[PDB]
Amino acid sequence: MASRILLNNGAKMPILGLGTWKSPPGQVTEAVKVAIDVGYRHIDCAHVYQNENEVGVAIQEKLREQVVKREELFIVSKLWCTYHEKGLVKGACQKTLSDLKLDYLDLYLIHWPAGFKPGKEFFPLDESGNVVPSDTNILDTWAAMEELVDEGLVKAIGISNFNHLQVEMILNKPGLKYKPAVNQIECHPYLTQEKLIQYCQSKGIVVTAYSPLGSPDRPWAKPEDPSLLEDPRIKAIAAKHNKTTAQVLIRFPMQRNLVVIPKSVTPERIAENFKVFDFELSSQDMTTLLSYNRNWRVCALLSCTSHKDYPF
Ligand SMILES: NC(=O)c1ccc[n+]([C@@H]2O[C@H](COP(=O)([O-])OP(=O)(O)OC[C@H]3O[C@@H](n4cnc5c(N)ncnc54)[C@H](OP(=O)(O)O)[C@@H]3O)[C@@H](O)[C@H]2O)c1
Ligand SMILES: O=C(O)COc1cc(F)ccc1C(=S)NCc1ccc(Br)cc1F
Ligand SMILES: [Br-]
Repeated sequence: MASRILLNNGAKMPILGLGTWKSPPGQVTEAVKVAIDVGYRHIDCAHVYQNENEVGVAIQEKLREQVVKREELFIVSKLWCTYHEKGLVKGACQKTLSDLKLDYLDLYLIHWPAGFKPGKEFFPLDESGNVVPSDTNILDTWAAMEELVDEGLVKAIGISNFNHLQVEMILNKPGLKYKPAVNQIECHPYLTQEKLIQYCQSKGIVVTAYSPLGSPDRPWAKPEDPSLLEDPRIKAIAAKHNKTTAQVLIRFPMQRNLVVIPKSVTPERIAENFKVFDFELSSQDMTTLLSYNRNWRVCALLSCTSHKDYPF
């Protein structure tokens, strides 16, 4: 299967990337170095993950060592919710660029549709625990994203955690200059996203699947929660193909024409997770995995559920 998918900006995006949310700052530099050494060419980043400087050390070292050329890498980051103001977007992007040791991003996403009050805190709260919104709307933030393309800071722009109506709002924007290239959403066998994926794909927007392994290290995991990696039905499909469960869970979205961004800081798993281009799930395997949908969402947040633009 081809390693890259064509975006609606004319550029090609590697269908497998390395996730970096929760990667400790003392481990992520080696994780990214190992990833690039074993073939990864796409890294998924965000300012809110608080480790872009350390990711950037790795990227810069591999560029300096001439392991890879900058043109061969596809580096993604995301505009955090407290920077959805016209006068803050460029600086937010520039801080990410500075930390990553880059002079452009391949793709910059609106991380969540909701804007929050600017300030030091990533989740500004009122005295009763509700997030404090910004009155900025997704259309004006999109215009600010378009400026970044026109200034040369980013090659593509996109969205993340946008629901169908929010994607449609962007597409219907008066005076729209650049369509979103990507919508990055949670997607795995327990949250299969058929409806949103078909909408986005019908509009030429590429979907990236986050938390493809079910984010077992998410900080709010509970003992009793469902576990993709331990699901005996998925293990059985893996065994039949002489692959690991994680490898099946990565190949699944690839065959749906999705990009997928599994996270690891374990060198052996980084390498294992990349070994997914030499086997095929059958149609029956694919439909069987789709059948496990339970609308189980790992990435959600109670404090933000009253924001006007909360997506879920
Ligand atoms: N746009 C957004 O709002 C958003 C939200 C969530 C995630 N994301 C992006 O998507 C990435 C991936 O999602 P995620 O981090 O939530 O979770 P994930 O990739 O579904 O799962 C990561 C977990 O799986 C473990 N793991 C990785 N490979 C494994 C393997 N081969 N066998 C067993 N366990 C394995 C990792 O352990 P070790 O690291 O200990 O090896 C880690 O605990 C994030 O890192 C981030 O880049 C974006
Ligand atoms: O967001 C990530 O990439 C991964 O998750 C996070 C990663 C971080 F570094 C910090 C917080 C989150 C949380 S708690 N994210 C959920 C979340 C945030 C904002 C809104 Br609007 C809704 C929502 F559900
Ligand atoms: Br949100």
